[PDB]
Amino acid sequence: STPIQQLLEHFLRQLQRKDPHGFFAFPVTDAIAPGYSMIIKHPMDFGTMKDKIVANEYKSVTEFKADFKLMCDNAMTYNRPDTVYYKLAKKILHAGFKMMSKERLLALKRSMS
Ligand SMILES: COc1cc(-c2cn(C)c(=O)c3cnccc23)cc(OC)c1CN(C)C
Repeated sequence: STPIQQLLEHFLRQLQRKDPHGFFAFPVTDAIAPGYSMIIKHPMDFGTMKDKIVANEYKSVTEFKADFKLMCDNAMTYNRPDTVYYKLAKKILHAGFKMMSKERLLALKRSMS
């Protein structure tokens, strides 16, 4: 494993703890959510992100954050605001942006000196 992979696995593990039922663990299928693919053109889930870390597909934390935000935005676009999925996506989004804030990344960058 590489330092970036170890860092991204840490961030991913903390985010996945916020989803105990595994609603974001794997892709949303049309069988699980009628007409999902008709609406969501760029799907994302934690499993796809985990596979990207394992394959060394992330060149930056910014790219990892963008995939995470896409996952949450898709749930908030597809599901209405009073649903379990919309609420959980909003919760996960705020938790990830707190964990990977510019302040926290700058402190990590300074510690690499
Ligand atoms: C990855 O699997 C699942 C996804 C969803 C699921 C997720 N997201 C993000 C959605 O937007 C969504 C929207 N509508 C309907 C369903 C979902 C639900 C599941 O069942 C209740 C499973 C099934 N597993 C927990 C075993």
